[PDB]
Amino acid sequence: FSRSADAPAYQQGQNQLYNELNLGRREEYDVLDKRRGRDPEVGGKPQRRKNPQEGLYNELQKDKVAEAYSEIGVKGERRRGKGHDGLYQGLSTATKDTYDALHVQALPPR
Repeated sequence: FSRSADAPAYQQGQNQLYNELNLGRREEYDVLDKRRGRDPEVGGKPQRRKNPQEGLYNELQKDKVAEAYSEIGVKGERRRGKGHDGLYQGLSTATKDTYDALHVQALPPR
């Protein structure tokens, strides 16, 4: 009861006076939050992008390779025959009412 067990030391440990309460920060804490950013916290900046969007103006579009001009088939491409039409094919005239006389004679090879 003379030494030890009876040592409350009303003062010890940097100070310890029922006060302290650590007034260090109590406010200024993570104010910069890992710093590095100084940004409005993506509050609203969609205008920022990292991809092409020149769909209408793709590849310095400048009518260098037809820009929707008769490019919806271009006569297409097929090969199956069956057609024969376009240029003034037949012209008759040889018959009708005989102009320069296309009759009055017949001699079949056989």
